[PDB]
Amino acid sequence: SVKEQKRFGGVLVFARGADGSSMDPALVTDGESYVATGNIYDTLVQFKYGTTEIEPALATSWDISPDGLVYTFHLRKGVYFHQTKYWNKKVEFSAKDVLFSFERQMDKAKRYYSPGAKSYKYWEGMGMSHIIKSIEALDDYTIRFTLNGPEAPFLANLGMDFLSILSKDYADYLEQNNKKDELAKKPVGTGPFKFFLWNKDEKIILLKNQDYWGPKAYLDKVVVRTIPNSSTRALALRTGEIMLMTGPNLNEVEQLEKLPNIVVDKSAGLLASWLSLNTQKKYFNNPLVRLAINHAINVDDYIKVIYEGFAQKMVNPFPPTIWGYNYNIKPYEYDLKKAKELLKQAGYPNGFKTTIFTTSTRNPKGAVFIQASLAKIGIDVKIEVYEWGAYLKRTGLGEHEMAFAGWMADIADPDNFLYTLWSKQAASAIPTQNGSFYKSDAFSDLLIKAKRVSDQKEREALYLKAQEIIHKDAPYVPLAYPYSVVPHLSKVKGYKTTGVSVNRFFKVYLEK
Repeated sequence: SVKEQKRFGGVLVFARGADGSSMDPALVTDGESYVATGNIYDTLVQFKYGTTEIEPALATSWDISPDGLVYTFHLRKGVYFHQTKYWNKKVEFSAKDVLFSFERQMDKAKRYYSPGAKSYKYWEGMGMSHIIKSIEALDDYTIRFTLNGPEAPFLANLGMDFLSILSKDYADYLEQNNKKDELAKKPVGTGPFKFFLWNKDEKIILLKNQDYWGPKAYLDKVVVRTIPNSSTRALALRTGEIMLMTGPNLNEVEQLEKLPNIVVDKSAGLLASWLSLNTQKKYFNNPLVRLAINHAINVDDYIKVIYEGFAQKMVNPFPPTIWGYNYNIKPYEYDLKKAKELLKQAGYPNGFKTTIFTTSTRNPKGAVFIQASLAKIGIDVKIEVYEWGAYLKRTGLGEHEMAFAGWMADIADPDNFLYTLWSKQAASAIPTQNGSFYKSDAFSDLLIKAKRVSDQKEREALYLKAQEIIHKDAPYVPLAYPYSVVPHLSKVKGYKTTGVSVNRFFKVYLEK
């Protein structure tokens, strides 16, 4: 089409607050890392851009047995892995690449990487080795999974970044050359962009993959810049040095949208932000302490200060844009007298000392707010600040007492929040994504039941009850569902703040 034709061509400069931590998405868990990897790699199934709807990707079709136990994927033929300066061989994707990508996580003998700090964090956290009984290549274009029990989220799981398809040929080549760590530095995928360069804490350059199997990307190039100061990042938008950015300072949004040629996209979001309380440590292992802390933080005021109103008060662990949200639970009320009383009841009538971890790129106001709110009940909070990679590492290891935490949905399913972040299974993995180390059998057993039936109303009933239990136990302080707020130049079209995996750039174009 002629109007379609006019979409093609150009360079997009995207800016964000913290660099990625790997080019192997199975080794990391964070959105910043997935900005690059989500454009480089495909999965068996994918999410239609702007949505939470499953559509075909490296599998063209699939069949699922009616007991939920067997999933057979028919693989797309004639898909090739990228060619770059570091990988020049042209190799067709096949079933062995699925086996490599999954089996390396499932079987410790096939881990690939040397013993060391690298960990398959999502795989471990989610208990994927409990879920999957076997994976078989029935021929070079057919993969069959057999499960130990029905798993309602499994199909959507297969669209997640950690289950990206890497190249076995490339991995074998690096192994022969004693360069296995390069699998996570110089990546090879099938997606609509290919890797060109990664300068740590500065920029990543992606180029269009002209051989992509799907609808070709519009853009020729994407520069993913790291500009840690959010005011500096907005100034770079205002000068046109960058074109699209995440993470604005929310007190600058009103100024930006007034300006020539700037649009600020806003939608409700699939995000949650909270305070982790390390329930295995002193003080925070006492529910009454937890509750006191919950009643001592005025979340309505926090939303005004920190978010300038661009958020909704958090009640349940996941946002109301996902089905199964319990609208019957009442948030805990701001009530200083009650908070102080709770602390007296717990045996801490003169409070205590503790520490909160925060990141360097968050607004510094947030930690200061929590410190000020908790000093009102005699809790003396020391603030420790870490850059993002360090923060992810130290909180993954349980170093914190309190820490800010956040999650963007990977899939539109309560399991992706409640089980991945709050289950016993998730707490058992080290490093962990269950930053509160919340261990409740009653809560976790309901989540397990809710995997084993597929009907949505049946699962909803179980998830409603689960939300009651975690509310009662208060292993955290819920803060906000932040709105997704993305300033960009008016000429940048096609980006969507809605759905999951939002930082895929294949549909973005520059208006001409």
